[PDB]
Amino acid sequence: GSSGSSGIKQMLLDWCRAKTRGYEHVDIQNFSSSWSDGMAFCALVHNFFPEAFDYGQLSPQNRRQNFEVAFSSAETHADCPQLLDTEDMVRLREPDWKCVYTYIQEFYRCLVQKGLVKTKKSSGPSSG
Repeated sequence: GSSGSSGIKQMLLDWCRAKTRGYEHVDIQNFSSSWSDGMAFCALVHNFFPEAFDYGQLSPQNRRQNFEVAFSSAETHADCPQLLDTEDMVRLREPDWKCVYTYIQEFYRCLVQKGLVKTKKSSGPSSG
């Protein structure tokens, strides 16, 4: 049927939910429009560091606040690099998945070191 045995693009989507489980007015299904509202990003973060910023405090109407806050809240103690362009994200009817995906992969790098995500070591062949 389809090619590619494994796919990071999958574990990424399935993961986000695991951390965004329960969150109201939220549902991660794809990096197409699921992150066009703004709340999405925030939620995912709030989960890790809720005290860092208030979730229910933000609003869905705010296209920037949701984004910015979501970004800053991280840089706080996660000092994560801001790749996405909130400014461009706003005007853009939908957040280019090609980009959103990058962030998720990036942040997942800071968390691991932060001590939030406990990844495993799968001893296998050399892929590099």
